[PDB]
Amino acid sequence: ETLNPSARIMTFYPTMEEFRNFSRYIAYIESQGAHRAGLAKVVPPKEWKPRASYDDIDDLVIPAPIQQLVTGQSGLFTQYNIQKKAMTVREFRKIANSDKYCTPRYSEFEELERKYWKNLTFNPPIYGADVNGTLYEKHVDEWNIGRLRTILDLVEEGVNTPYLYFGMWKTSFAWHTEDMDLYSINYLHFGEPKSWYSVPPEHGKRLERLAKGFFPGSAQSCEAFLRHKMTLISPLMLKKYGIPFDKVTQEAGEFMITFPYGYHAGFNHGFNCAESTNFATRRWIEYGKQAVLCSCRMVKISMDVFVRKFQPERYKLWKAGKDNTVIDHTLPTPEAAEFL
Ligand SMILES: [Cl-]
Ligand SMILES: [Zn+2]
Ligand SMILES: [Zn+2]
Repeated sequence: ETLNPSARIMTFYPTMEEFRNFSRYIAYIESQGAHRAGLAKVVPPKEWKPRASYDDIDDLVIPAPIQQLVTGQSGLFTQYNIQKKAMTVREFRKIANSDKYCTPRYSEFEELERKYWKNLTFNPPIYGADVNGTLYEKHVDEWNIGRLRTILDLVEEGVNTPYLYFGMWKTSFAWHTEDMDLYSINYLHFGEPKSWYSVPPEHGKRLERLAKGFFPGSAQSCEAFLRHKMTLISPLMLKKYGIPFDKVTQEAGEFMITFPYGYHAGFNHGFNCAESTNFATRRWIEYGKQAVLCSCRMVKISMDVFVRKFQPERYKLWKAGKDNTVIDHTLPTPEAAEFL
């Protein structure tokens, strides 16, 4: 496709008028080829804020903080989670900003990225991950992660509910695509940046083949082992084996969109808070039908409801096992037609 052939991460700056319709805007960014990178950044208008202040969240409970223990060498690592007892944002912030766990001194991102890949196996940090909740005020109607109102609402597992992530320096998310190969939206509420790596959906099978070659025991035990979210592969290792990828830094007040079958990984620069959920478009339905799921082991959605409503003509063929549709990763969502 002639739209974003380079498959690079695109950044969008919608106006207040453009921003109001979430689904229409996702269709627009696809028309521009954003989905080819597997990840896109959306900077909201300056006037828009999801909450007036974050000064009242000190006693918010993180029910399951996880100590992230990383094992490995030469750019290949396995991350093990150790669940710790519940803690408040106040206690978490104290640990995150402490001498033991704070961000190192650095000039450029390249320097901090080097410190991360050099030290990720030392001094395990605590990630205040998967907190059920939202930091959005009730009246916020634009890009409200708690209520995006996409076709995924036809489901109601709990993949439509928002989650909070309290990060600290060196906390990481391993290589993975979304459950059922869905889209995701991530908003960084406040704090230090979050760095991301992405592999374009058209090259995802190459990452999987690499990952299978490196962890053959894990591959034998589960076809979809990358869904366990424990595998960390450095950009140098990707470059060495010709896996195309891109990187981007998300700063406080910016949105990241992940696209169906877009593999992503990354880390937190320091104390911060992000809000995340999954969503869908008509384009996702085929990805949902073809997704390879964790067999050992997990989030599974019955596609029946989506095929009946959006592909009635293919329902009989698909239930009989005769729907041999091949996904073209470069094609935009049908809703994008108005922009094409
Ligand atoms: Cl705070
Ligand atoms: Zn994700
Ligand atoms: Zn598994």
